[PDB]
Amino acid sequence: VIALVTHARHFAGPAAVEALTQDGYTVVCHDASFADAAERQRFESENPGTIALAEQKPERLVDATLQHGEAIDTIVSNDYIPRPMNRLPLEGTSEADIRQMFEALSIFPILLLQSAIAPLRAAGGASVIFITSSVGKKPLAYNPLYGPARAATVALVESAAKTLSRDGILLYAIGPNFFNNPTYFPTSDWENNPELRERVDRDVPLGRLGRPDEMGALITFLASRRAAPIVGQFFAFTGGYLP
Amino acid sequence: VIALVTHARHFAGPAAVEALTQDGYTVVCHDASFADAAERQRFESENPGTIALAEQKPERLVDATLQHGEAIDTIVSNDYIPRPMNRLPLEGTSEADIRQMFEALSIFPILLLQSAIAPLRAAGGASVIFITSSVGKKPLAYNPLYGPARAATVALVESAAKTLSRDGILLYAIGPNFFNNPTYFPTSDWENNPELRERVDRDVPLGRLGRPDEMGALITFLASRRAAPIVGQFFAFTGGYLP
Amino acid sequence: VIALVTHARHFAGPAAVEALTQDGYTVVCHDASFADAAERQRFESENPGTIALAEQKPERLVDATLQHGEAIDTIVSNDYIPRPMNRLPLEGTSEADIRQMFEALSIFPILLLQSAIAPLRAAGGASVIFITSSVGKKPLAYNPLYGPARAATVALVESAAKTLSRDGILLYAIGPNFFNNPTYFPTSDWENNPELRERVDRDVPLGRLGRPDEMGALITFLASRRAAPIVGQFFAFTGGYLP
Amino acid sequence: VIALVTHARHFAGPAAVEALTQDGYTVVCHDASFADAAERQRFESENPGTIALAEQKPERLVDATLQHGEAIDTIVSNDYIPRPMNRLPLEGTSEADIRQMFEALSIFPILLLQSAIAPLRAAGGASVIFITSSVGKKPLAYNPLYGPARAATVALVESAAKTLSRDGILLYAIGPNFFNNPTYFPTSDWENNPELRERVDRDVPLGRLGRPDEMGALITFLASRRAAPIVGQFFAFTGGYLP
Repeated sequence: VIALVTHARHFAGPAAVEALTQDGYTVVCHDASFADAAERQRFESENPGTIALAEQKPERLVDATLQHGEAIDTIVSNDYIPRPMNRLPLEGTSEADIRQMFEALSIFPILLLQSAIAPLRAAGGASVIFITSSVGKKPLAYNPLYGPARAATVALVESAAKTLSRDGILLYAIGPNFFNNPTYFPTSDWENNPELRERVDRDVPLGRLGRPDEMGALITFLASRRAAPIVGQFFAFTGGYLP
Repeated sequence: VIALVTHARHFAGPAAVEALTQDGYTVVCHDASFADAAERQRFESENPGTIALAEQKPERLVDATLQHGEAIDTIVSNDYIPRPMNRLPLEGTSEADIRQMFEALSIFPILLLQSAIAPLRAAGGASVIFITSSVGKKPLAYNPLYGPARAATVALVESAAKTLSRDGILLYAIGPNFFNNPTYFPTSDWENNPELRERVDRDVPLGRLGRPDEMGALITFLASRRAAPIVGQFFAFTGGYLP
Repeated sequence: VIALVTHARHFAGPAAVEALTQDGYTVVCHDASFADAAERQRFESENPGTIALAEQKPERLVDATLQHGEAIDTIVSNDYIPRPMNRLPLEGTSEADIRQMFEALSIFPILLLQSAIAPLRAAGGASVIFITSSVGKKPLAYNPLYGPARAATVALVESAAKTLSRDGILLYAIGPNFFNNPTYFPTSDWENNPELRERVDRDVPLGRLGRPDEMGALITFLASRRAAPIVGQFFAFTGGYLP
Repeated sequence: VIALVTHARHFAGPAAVEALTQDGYTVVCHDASFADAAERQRFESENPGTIALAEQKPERLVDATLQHGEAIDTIVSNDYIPRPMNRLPLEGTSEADIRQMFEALSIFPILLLQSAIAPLRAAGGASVIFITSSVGKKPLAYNPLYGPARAATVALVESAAKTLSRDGILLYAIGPNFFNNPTYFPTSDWENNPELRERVDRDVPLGRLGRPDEMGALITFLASRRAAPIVGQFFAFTGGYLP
């Protein structure tokens, strides 16, 4: 049983890879660094139960994946943009950086999903879980471009799920914030930045960063299809910060 | 491990009991019919793994439950209002029916939660899952009173969770619609009422009623606390009808 | 033209009275202190163009108002709970206080509304504006009971509108926060509570309390019915605190 | 006093121009057809109070506008995509159409707003009103690409408002549906399609299309800043179809 995880080495990738693999999935992984055959050898060696794709184009990941199996049971569209770009203000930010925000967080996932419809349907169903952000639903002052791009994809989940659910393709969006991940809240920031500790104690009801195994637990639960009726919505993964 | 499920013979009750019980929990159940000793014995015989309470007051359920264990891991506040009162319109509806709508769907839950804080926190934490309704978030023309009351309890979850999450008491709200359940969408209805089939074919992307085992999956997932960071929010259980 | 403003001396009452009267309305006023004749007389003297009602029952205010006019063009359902009950927590709060929150903020406006349908319909329409609060939409940790109750009335507006709009009865909800008003954010608190001033600086984009005349204009705007298509929704009045 | 209205011959452009010029504004207009001198002249002659811009680039409209006045009081970023493109499905749509949907609906308005900040600020403030769509907040099965695009711009307003409001730059988003306009619900459509008549009967509480003057009403109201505390919110304009 195979799953596809994108941007495997960033954001929610590690948490996704680990959970699925522990659940018995063979995890086909995509990552920009995989354009380097050495990095693929490294990744698969350090990550038993995985296959590192060389494919870099969003519309071609599904076909590259299918070379390793009859069907794709689950896709985790693990889209991101590197810190500190997530905090790009409006004033002063280049047109090229704005275009890039939409390319990485909006267009890439649309092309990936568009390409995955025919195969996933022919297979009888699958689950497509988009990792977005709390801002794809609720606005933050320092995220004036990152929000709109993340928002575009949560809408994509909500609208497309209206037709794809009838084909057994279950779409979901997860909206993290205050999530211990290498991109936005690495362990070292928490360990070395009291300011982040004070913000969490102040704004996160749970009182702590969310763990990657919890992220993975949610990933695996949705991948199970056991609660199919919650299809088509955005799930806050923020420790009570949202709503 | 004990869980408490209220109005056990209605709404999400059967699904809740079956799943928790199936997952190893000893499920202490509440229900108005249990004031009768014979009904309590019959229920326990028909549902191995359960203890039926005689107690009927919302504020006394937690203490009655603790006579059966040291602590409560999960509470399913399965609140409902007998059909067809869910569809009571504003015009011509008596004051009494208006207050019963709030008593059964808003006041009762607050009174249960309220009485539950001290004991749950002293035990180190737990989950409290309110079974509400999709109208607790998105209005329906035929639910102008049933919505206001369901909306009150979803609000209760969102606010109370900002503070209780810190004591390890995790609050959630599940909002069903088109969920095969004895109170609002019994099997007899799906089997004999063309109209329901038409509505589902027209407005539920999933194209069918949600199954009890799917509501049981969701309840038991949340019960595990494996995905704690999604605490304090409302989950639609409508097969895509919502958002 | 005649308008009905409830709890005229509190919350958004003064804003509404001043603005509807500046607009030419003969504003019929309800208030708990009007059971006292001398208060009714001091209020009409201080507020020209106002008629003070002795009536205290939600279901009777409309017929009482009709004694001064052939029709009600606008109803401003200014519901509130006496300060500081708005901040009552979940734990340790008495059942009586919980009942009173729902009585003031949810039952009373429903009884009023219900009583207004037939006559506002026979008149061929009107506007009904419920002043609720930001927690009618988004949770605040310190409003776990006042929140749920406002959430009920906001849902009442959204549901009831689906049918009433057809009769020309246009419902709306305004949910203020940090709105300069005699009750929750009085000029007295702003001048003597540096913490409030700091919290507004930090959390409110407009950087200040909304003025009473700003409220009045939103209300005078809605009453004019010149933009009827925005019927049935909640309007945040927080200077950007929401969403 | 000047107002800038984009894509003035489409969507909400006509309503805006008529309303703002009637309200005393010199309305500077942008439109793809104004690349042609003849169209600008015919447009100027038939719309007293308007100035047609030859400028076609989003980030240059503000400077072009400023050749006609000292400041810009209001900007109406009326973005649209021609019908039937709004209805493009996810499957089979070209990458070019996908990209064009975002360019017209999200990237053009971002470039605009971005360019307006410095001057709008130095002038002490202004209002910026974005016409988006109901799918900017709620999904429709037939708008899986138009929706995302629109949602990014509602997200832009809500996030950007958090910082711009302090500068007196007030952002709003209006989301129509069932609004009589030349692009999505033209009068000839209404008069000639009994099917649209019946849907509206069925799904619009108000029972009819919103009128061009009601769009102008709302726009004129926002533009006066009389109710500045409602800044940074999305306003449904659907006759009650939403929420």
